[PDB]
Amino acid sequence: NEVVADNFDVAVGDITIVTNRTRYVDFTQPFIESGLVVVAPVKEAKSSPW
Amino acid sequence: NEVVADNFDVAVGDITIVTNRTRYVDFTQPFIESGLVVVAPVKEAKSSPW
Ligand SMILES: *[C@@H]1O[C@H](CO)[C@@H](O[C@@H]2O[C@H](CO)[C@@H](O)[C@H](O)[C@H]2NC(C)=O)[C@H](O)[C@H]1NC(C)=O
Ligand SMILES: *[C@@H]1O[C@H](CO)[C@@H](O[C@@H]2O[C@H](CO)[C@@H](O)[C@H](O)[C@H]2NC(C)=O)[C@H](O)[C@H]1NC(C)=O
Repeated sequence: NEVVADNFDVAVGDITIVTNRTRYVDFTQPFIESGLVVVAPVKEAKSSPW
Repeated sequence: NEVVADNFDVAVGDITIVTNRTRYVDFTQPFIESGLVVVAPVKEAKSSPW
């Protein structure tokens, strides 16, 4: 939202292509690929005596 | 592609917002929600004395 309001002519970094982000600025092609994954602690597979 | 090359001023239909399509044209707000699902045959688990 600063790039739209002319404060920074280009934001370089971890900026991730979302749909309303592509409306207001105009990205390049992606230079790395990312997706949301879920990390969670590893645990046992067995339940109760039930 | 026939809106970028200005043969049509507006494509009204079932056009789905993808992150190239938001890049080359402008969309409205999403008036209906959609997502890719996987349809498949149901489980027909039999039950008989056979
Ligand atoms: C998608 O991104 C746009 C761009 O920032 C968001 O629109 C802005 O929303 C803030 C809310 O405080 C306000 O400054 C304005 O309504 C918008 N800024 C503009 C037009 O410069 C929009 O809210 C985002 N969508 C969602 C669902 O969060
Ligand atoms: C991304 O979307 C665009 C639009 O369909 C495609 O990129 C180019 O778009 C121009 C329109 O001005 C066409 O003339 C080019 O032929 C398109 N490039 C190619 C290689 O066909 C592009 O097809 C889309 N990206 C992907 C991966 O399909």
